[PDB]
Amino acid sequence: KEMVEANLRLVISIAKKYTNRGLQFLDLIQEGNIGLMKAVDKFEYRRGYKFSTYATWWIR
DNA sequence: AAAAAAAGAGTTGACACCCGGGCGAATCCCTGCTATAATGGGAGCTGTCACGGATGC
Repeated sequence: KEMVEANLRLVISIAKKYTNRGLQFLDLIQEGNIGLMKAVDKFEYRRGYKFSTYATWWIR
């Protein structure tokens, strides 16, 4: 929960690009939060040492 | 003065067929997985009053 709350503002930058496509802003933010919470479960010390590099794919 | 049959019924086999139910095969929907660094948002009035009511000290 702490890790998903620390990177909560990262999804707002990705959700801003997708707009006026049939979904409101809050719904897109909630979907991005779902994706981020689903991506935080699997994160090891792989080639990508930044959590954002692995979370952006799941959020998108 | 008499007396039997084309229809009218009644069937009996003989196809023609027409969707139904399976056997296939070919092909749709779902779901998840991608590893360099991405880190707070874009309209909208604002050129009608007037009434009738709801908060505040």
